[PDB]
Parts: sequence; C-alpha cells; structure tokens
Amino acid sequence: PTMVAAFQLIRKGNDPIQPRDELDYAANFLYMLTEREPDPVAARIFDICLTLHAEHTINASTFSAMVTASTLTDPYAVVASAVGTLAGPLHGGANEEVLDMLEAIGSVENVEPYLDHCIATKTRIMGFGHR
Amino acid sequence: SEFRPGLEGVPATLSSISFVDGQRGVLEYRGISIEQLAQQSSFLETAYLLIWGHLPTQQELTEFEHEIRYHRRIKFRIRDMMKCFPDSGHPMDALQASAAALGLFYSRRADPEYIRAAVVRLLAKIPTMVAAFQLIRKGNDPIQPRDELDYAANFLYMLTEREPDPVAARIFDICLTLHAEHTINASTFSAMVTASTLTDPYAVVASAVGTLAGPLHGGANEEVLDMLEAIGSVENVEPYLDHCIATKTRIMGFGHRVYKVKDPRAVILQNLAEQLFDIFGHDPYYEIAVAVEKAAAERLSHKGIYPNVDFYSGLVYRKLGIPSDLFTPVFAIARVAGWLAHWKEQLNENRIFRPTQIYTGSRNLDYTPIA
Amino acid sequence: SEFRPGLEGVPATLSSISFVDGQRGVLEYRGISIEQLAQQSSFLETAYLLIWGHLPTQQELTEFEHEIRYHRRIKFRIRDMMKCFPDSGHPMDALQASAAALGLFYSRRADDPEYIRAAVVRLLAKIPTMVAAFQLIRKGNDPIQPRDELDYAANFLYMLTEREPDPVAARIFDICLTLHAEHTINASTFSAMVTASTLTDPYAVVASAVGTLAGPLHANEEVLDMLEAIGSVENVEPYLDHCIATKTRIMGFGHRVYKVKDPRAVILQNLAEQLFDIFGHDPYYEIAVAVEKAAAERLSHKGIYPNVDFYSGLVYRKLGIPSDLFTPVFAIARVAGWLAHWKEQLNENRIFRPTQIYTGSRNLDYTPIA
Amino acid sequence: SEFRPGLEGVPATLSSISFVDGQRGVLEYRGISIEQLAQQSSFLETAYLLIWGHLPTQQELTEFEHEIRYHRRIKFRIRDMMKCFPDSGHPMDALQASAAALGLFYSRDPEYIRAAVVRLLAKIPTMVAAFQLIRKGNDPIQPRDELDYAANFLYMLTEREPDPVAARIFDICLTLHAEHTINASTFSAMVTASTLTDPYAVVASAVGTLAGPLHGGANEEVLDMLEAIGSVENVEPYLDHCIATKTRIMGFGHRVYKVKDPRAVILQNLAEQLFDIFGHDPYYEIAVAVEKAAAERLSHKGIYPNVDFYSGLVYRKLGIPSDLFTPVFAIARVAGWLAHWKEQLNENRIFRPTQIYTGSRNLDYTPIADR
Repeated sequence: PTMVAAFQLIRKGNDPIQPRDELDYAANFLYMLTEREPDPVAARIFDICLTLHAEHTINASTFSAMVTASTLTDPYAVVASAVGTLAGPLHGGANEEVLDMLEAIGSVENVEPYLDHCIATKTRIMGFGHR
Repeated sequence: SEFRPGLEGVPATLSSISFVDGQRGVLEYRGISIEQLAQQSSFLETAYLLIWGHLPTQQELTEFEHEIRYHRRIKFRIRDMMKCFPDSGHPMDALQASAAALGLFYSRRADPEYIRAAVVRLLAKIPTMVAAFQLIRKGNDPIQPRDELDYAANFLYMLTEREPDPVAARIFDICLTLHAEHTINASTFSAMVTASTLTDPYAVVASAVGTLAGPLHGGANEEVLDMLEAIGSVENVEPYLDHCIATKTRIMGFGHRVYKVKDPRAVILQNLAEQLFDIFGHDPYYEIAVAVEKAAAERLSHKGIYPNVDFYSGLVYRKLGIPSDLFTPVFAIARVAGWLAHWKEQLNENRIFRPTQIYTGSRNLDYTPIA
Repeated sequence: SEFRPGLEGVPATLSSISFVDGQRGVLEYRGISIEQLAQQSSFLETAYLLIWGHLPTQQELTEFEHEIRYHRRIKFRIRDMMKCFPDSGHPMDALQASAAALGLFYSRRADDPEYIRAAVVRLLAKIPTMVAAFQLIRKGNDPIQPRDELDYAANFLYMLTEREPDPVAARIFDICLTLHAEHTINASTFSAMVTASTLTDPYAVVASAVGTLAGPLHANEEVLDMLEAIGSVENVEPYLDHCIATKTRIMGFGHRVYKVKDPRAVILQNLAEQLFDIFGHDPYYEIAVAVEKAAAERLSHKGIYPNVDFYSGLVYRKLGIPSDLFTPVFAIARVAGWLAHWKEQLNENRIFRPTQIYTGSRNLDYTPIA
Repeated sequence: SEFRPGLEGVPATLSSISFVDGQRGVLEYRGISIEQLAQQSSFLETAYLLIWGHLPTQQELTEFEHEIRYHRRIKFRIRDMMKCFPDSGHPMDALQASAAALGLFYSRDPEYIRAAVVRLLAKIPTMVAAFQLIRKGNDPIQPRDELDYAANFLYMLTEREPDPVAARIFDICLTLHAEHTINASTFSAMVTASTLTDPYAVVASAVGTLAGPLHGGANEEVLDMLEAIGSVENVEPYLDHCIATKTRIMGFGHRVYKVKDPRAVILQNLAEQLFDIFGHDPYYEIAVAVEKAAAERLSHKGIYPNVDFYSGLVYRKLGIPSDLFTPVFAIARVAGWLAHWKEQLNENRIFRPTQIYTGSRNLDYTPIADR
C-alpha cells in the first residue's frame, strides 16, 4: 500500500505524504493515500471486501506462479510475473467497463429503452454474468 | 501642427476606475471617497468592488476566501527549479524572470472561469512565491505557508517565522489600502499597450513588470529612508539643510508636483505613526525623525515640500523589521491589482490602438561599397 | 478639445535613424536606398549603419568578426538549469525567460561606452544560441557545440538543424532578414519609446521588446496554413464564393499603408522564381504558383496582392522551417531596431508622463457595509 | 473632464408638475397620491390639476362641459380635403398629417391661452375616429355631445355606444396612462416649447416623437405573444426554450421599479373583476394559465408582467384595432404635453449646449481633376 499511494500521489506531482506507524493498516492506508483520518465502519467493510477479494478459482496468476515456481529463483520475480500477467484483458478489465457502464446509465427513467436496446444487443447483461 | 515634446498632456479615453484631481485633493474611488470607505473597508471586499465592480455577497466572499485558501499551494518542481537560479543581485531581475512560471504551470486556457479563475490563482499564489526570493537569497531553507493563519498572519509566519498582535495586522492592511490605488501611470500605459492585443493577463503582467523598472530600476521610498539614515545627527540637520539648499535640489521625501495639498493619506500616516511610536514608545530613530522634521519645517516655510508618506512608511517598515530593498515589491503588490482592474476594463475595449509619428532624416542616396 | 482615437498621428519626435517614401516605395535605410543597399551588402555593415550609423572599414570589420566569434558561446550552467523547464507550450515565454537571465550573467550598469559596446556585442551575439538551443531543447535532442568556423547564419542553421547550411540559401535568407530587419515604427518600437528613453538597461529593454514582439494571437502563420491547406486549387469557384461571402480582405493579400505594392514583394517574387528554377520544380510549388496566378487574375483591380508572407512560408517549407520558427525568425530579423532605438532613445533624457482625461463617476457615497 | 454620455444624468431644473418616488412606490399626482386620487375622480379635475394646478368648483366644471360640447365638431371641408389622402399607409403618419393642419383653420396671448387649448382638447378624438372610418371607406358619424366623452368616442369609432362601467374602466386606464416620468415626448417638448411659438406645432412634434422605437413599442409584441399563446399545454417547452433564449421574458419585467409598481396590481385586480363580470371565454382561461405558469418561475427574479399585458387583454375584450393602441396612448401623452407646453414657455431662454468636436483639420480640397 505504501508504494501504491506513492505512485498515486506521484501522478499528482505533489510532495510525498509520509505515513505514520501509529495507524491501523486500513486506517494507515486511508490516511496516507488521502491525508485524512477515516472512520471505522468503512475500514471494516474494506477488510471484508479484501476477504471477498482473497480467494477465487484457479487464476492465471496462480497458474503462472506455479509455472515460474519450478525455476526456484526468487519470490521477487514471482510477484513480478504475477503483476505482469495479472493485467486486465488487453489492458481492459471487467470492473473498468462495469464502472463505465454504470456511468453510462446516465438518466434513470429511460431504463426501459436502454434495456430493450441491450436485449437487442444480446450481451451478457452489463453488471451481470460470470463464466 | 502635430508636435508636442514628449507626448505630455494629451487625453486618451474616459477611464472608469481612477478619478485623479490634484486641486481639491478629492479621492473618488470610482467616485467614492477614499477615507469614507476606508473607515469601514476591507482589502478583500475592496478588490471585489474593484474587479467584480460592486459589493459582493457574504457567502460569495466566504467562498472566494475558501477558494483562495485551497489554491494557496506551490509546486515542488518549481521549488527545485528555484534553487537553480543564480545568487548575486537584487530581486528586480529575479521577479522579472520569475513571473514566467504559469506558462509551464497553468497557461493553456484562452470562458466563465478564464477570467474568474486565473486571477484568483495569482492572488492565492503570488505572496509566498515572491517571499521565497528573500527566503532563499541568503541560502536559508524556506518553510511552507501557514494553514490556520490569516493572510498577513501567514505572511508574517513565513517571512519572519513569528506571529505579532492583530493591531499591526490591521495597520499593515491600512498601509496596503493607502498605496492601493494609483493615478494614470506609465506602468498603466504599458499595461494597456500589452493588453491591447488581448494576449492574456499573465504574460501581460510579465511585460508590465518587465517595463515597470525605472531608470536602473530601484525605488524611491528606499532612497528616502537612505537619506534619512544618512542625516545622522538630528541637531545639525539645519547646517545640513543649508548645505542641501546650496545644491538647488528638491527636498528629499518632500515636494511632489502632483500631490501638493498635504494629502489626508499622509496626515493619517503621521497620526498612525504617532500612535505606533506611542504604543511602542519612541526610539532613537523616532526622536531623530521628530527633530529633523521640526528643523525642516521651521527651516523653509516657503515651498510646502512637506513630510510625505515615504519617510513614515520606511519607519513603519523598520518597526516591522524587513529588508529595506523590498519597497518596490510592496508597491507592485499594490499597483498590480489596479492594473488587473484596468485589464478587466480594457477587455471590452477592442479599439486596437496604433499611434503614428514623424521622421526627418535624409534620403535618396545610393550605396557605395569599399567605404 | 480634440483627440484622435488610438493616438493617431502623434509626431513626438522627428526620428533620424531611418527614412522611407511610401509613395514611390523608396526605402532609405537611415539614408540608404532599398535596392542600392540590397545589391551586394553584408549584414555587419548594415547593422553598423543601423546602430552606429557610420560606414564601416575593413579594420573594424575584421575586429568585430574575430571578437564576436570569441564570445559566441553559451554558458554550460545555462544548458544545465534550462533542463528544469517543461516541454509543452509555445516557445515564446521560454525564449523570454531565457534572455531574462542576462542580468544574472552581467551587472555592468553603464565606463558608459563599455556596456554600450561590450555588453551590447554580447547581447547581439547571444540570442541565436538561445533560439537554436530552444529548438533543440523543446524537442529533447542533444545540443550542438557553438561553432564560429561557419558563418553566423550558416552556423545558426547548422546548429538548429543538425545539418550544415548552404551559401546561396544563406545569402537569400540574409536578404530576407534584411527586408524583415526593418519595418515602420513598430509596437515593439512603441514599447522601446515607453522604456528606452528612461535608459534602465539595454538588456532588460531588449528582453521586454522581444516579450511584447508577439502580436495579436502571435497571422502569416495562418496565411501559410491556408496556402498549404489549398494544395490542389481547382475549386477557385468555391474559393471566390467564400471570399465574396466573407467580404473581408484575404489576409496575406493586401495591407494598410503601401497602396502601390511595395517592391519588397516584387524582389521576393523574383527570388522565388529564381529559387524554384534552381532547386527543381516542386509539384506543391507548382500548385502554389497556379493558385497565386488565379488570385492575381481577380485581385488586379483591387490593387491588393498576395503579400510576401506567402513567399516567406514557401521558402520556409522549402527549407523546412518549424511552426513557431517564423515568429522567432521575425523576432530575430528586426530586434536590432530596439538597439538603434535605445541608442537614440537614451540619447534623449526626459521622463514620459501618463496623462489622460477620465470621465468616471464624480461623487458618490461609499456605504459602510451596504 | 466629466460628461455622462448621451444625456445620461444631466438635470434640467426643479420640475414643478408632480411628485413620485420608487422605493415605496410613491405616486403623488401633483403631490396627491395616485392611489388616493384614484377613488372617485373624473378627468376634468385631474386635467385641471395637471395644467391649471388648482382644485376646481362645479361652476367652471359645468362651464367647460357646455363649452367643449360647443366646439365638439370638425370642418366638413376638412373631411373633403382628407378625402384626397391615400388609404394604404400606417395610421401613425396619418394621424400626424391629420394634426398637421390645426393652425390652417385657427390661425393667430391671454385669450389665445384657452381657446386653441380647449379646441385641441375636444378635437383630436374626432380626427382619430375619422381616420378609423376613413382608411377603409365606411361613412362618418355625426359629432355628438349628448353622450359622454368616452362614450361619444366609442360610438364614433365603433358605431356603437359604450357602457358606463366600461367607460369608467377606460377612464381609469387613461388616468394610469395619463403621464409617466418626464418623457421623451416631454424631452422634445423642452427641446422645442421653450421658444414659445404656438401649442399647435408643439403637440404635433410631441405626437410625432410619440411614435415608438422603429414605429412600434412594447404593447405590439406583448399582444403578439399573447395571441401566439393559443394552446396552453405547450407553455413549459416554450418556457424552457425562451429560458435558453436569454431575452426579456414577454409579459415579465421592466426597467422602472424593482418592486412591481402598483399600477399593474390595480390593473390585475380590475382584470380579475372584469373577467368575473363578463363571460370568461377560453381566451381569458388561456391567459390565466399562461400567467400562472410565468409567475411560477420568475418570482425569484422580481420581474413582473408589463401593464401592456392587461392592456391588450382589455383591448381585445373591447375589440380595439391593432393600429389604435399608438394613438390610444398618444391621447394621454398629449394630455401631459399640455402641461408640458404650459410650464415650458414660462421659461424664456434659448438653449444651445456645446459639443466635443472630433473632426480633422488643416486639410484642403483639391480640384475634381485631382479629386
């Protein structure tokens, strides 16, 4: 999370906001990345989500991990290749297009027209469908 | 005939900001008595009525102050570039080059905010930007501006790392309000000239400050304080008065051609200077000033060259304790606001000024090589 | 109680550093006829006539040739600090701030002849280095060492282009600069009169002059843009229809003062013909020639003809001049005028006075908080 | 110096006609509050206060009632001369030419201070109704005095006698229209009537200038928009479209008072009473719906419907011709111009102000062979 908020604020171009070792992990992340002290409920929800983000099916992450794991070189290059392949499909992700469609909702009353258009489009419903 | 040496006296256009009349000593701030507003004036609301053209709303002023606060920050890469500057001279050429920042910072927006935003940006930024020059001139590390301090409060906390009482803050506010407005100025002339092409506000202010330098640049009240210090002993000023009278020069800090009716601004300056030298007691500088003033006043009684603002302002700066060579920066901090108001004015003025003149050289000769 | 708007016709001084006719198109460069001086003159003698005003001798000519070549270098720490600048916008304010630091590199403050000839020659030799650097700098290309082995214009072209210049092209460019080296009393000259009489510092004076050199929206660039966008010009019918609809004089074809088509454009067209003959026939140049012939076929009665800015853009594209360069090129050609100004403007010593009649509100009450 | 451009704020003198203040909506007709004066008054005493300035008795009232009836007719040879006029142009220049001949009949002090006065007072409505019947070809009507002045006007212009309540409402409207602030008509009067030649050409020029900007005024466009209303359900789409138009909303907003001068309030109350008394009709229903919709949004802006909104309504309910509202207003306009001329010749001094000459000079003409 440190290097994460680091690159984030680096994009911003401002001077670094050094973190503190007195805050909780979620609280420290919120503070360092946001320069503001948060409340507890959102942090508990974020921890629960990280738990939801914890485990999945046999991932290409884990696949390539076991693959390079036979080389027995170093965990560093392991995590490196994990990040390298973990990129979204063609630098495009389900969640990114999901938020894009959520923004594309725009108005609400016309939902029936967009619903019918997508029914004509016959795509896995935006915000609906796994493999 | 079309000959007038130096192009002096010709009126140009109906200005709607400054009402300069030397006879009655009447100050009409767009038609408003300077003292009348000044009794209940605020510099922020003053700029609001100057550029926005009228009294704003309370919530409007609060939002403007909040925006100025949030926009007060500075750039790290600029700070790195700042150390790259040379380290020899005075701040004149320093600021002259230093203005160029916005072009590499916030300048691609030739709109509703195109006039509303960049001015507020300059307002919220320029103070610490100018202060950094003196902060760094002696190789001293600078500190970020304050967060819970008022404008002049944060200014003191930065330029001196100390916070004084609010009385001096109100006094400095009044001082800024004093030099706040200016009459027709060659600075304002060049401001209209550059802004006539409707280029921008930022590069306009750039060329304006570039031309703002006087003969060898410098400042006047600084020379006034220099002469006052050079007086030395106060008692022997009368022999010095005669020695200076021998040279047929105007009395230093006295005898302005335009202002010659004992301007009430200078009267209030003397009164507040007495108030300060009372509340904080008189010093050797105060006693020497009083004695020299008495000697000069009893001396002439014939020219009306009176103690102007400059002497009292140098004294007030000493009572504050800042570098004497900073007078031109304060004068600019005052006049640039009026320049911006005049720019807002000339914005509607799509007249495209283009004068003409004469020449009386020789002509109709040939060219001969191997001279 | 009369005052022509725009300060129209204020003969504040009878200038003695130039001469022009404007009726027969006689241009006496301080008394030097246009074609006569343009015949076989090098730049140094012309600059001496412009500023010093004396016909030069071979001795001082070689002296200046050697001395200027010596100070023809740029500071290494200048090359260092400049790396902190960004790389996005137009090079105008960049070149401004670049010329600005001359005070950080000079504090002569005057013998009076010293910083009237020494710092003067320094500033004269200085600017082309900064310009060519910004050319290299703005893109992100490696610098080129300052070289006095080549000619001043040749070295400038070689450095800014990373490819050596040519002698006949150098002569043509020098002639074009000489034509562009002088205009009427300019808004730059207006700022000079606003400042140079006070004689603060010639360095900061030239700085402010170059800063204000940018015009309305910084023009001839748009003219060359229209010329290039033309390309194939078989649609002279829709072009004439749009011209009739606009009811505005086609920019780059017609001016305000010269009502007889100043022969500068005539010499430019003759040189353009010679160059197109020598450097081969560019099909785009052929299309441009056809378009210009079509324009002249209809503009003959109007007396307004395609300005030499067209031929200037033509030579620029033929030489391959960048976009912002033509503005920097114009800044380069004639900025020496501010030098002759400061020489004459400081030769006068009086304070300018801002005077006007304001007609705002006279007396109103400033309410306390209302 | 100082010159408020275009006669912006120059004061003429201490006007001696009436009194009016906008902050509280003070309308003191000859110093008497308009709302107070509006109770139970006839036009005779109001005109006496306007011109003569004295509250009259029943004696001179009956005297004028008889005398006006005596001079209530017009020349038949005048009708024959008018029969030579064309029948295609606008009624404005028609009425202008009609008045243009008053002096030819009555030509050539103390006695000529009430004779042509009362003559013109009785006359003009006859000329108006005559042009009305004339422009098409309907035969004229005999001049009558058995009916009331407004009743006679209605009978003449419409071939139908009016009703008493409608006559009272029309008189109230005329009283509201009786005068405005010192008007452009009054401006031209002051520009001309000081010369003290004759009231005839004075009233002529007053009516001529009374023509609206570009021979039209607000009421024409207001009634045009009212007719264009038609269907009611489309107001909201049109409301948003006009909100995107950025223009003075039709039937909303003027430049005189910021508090909706109670003239319009009395007009709206009378309109409500009248629409209640008479058949409501769908026109008034559409008007009520459109007015409610307009007021639903402009309440924050404080811009109120023009009196012309209710004026067109009253006109259409009565069935007033389109080109008539101009002379309809011109009636009370000349009524005010009466007191304008009365007080105007009292001042006896020619007016010829200066000017700012901006032309060139020192030029000369060349022959046509050179020019």
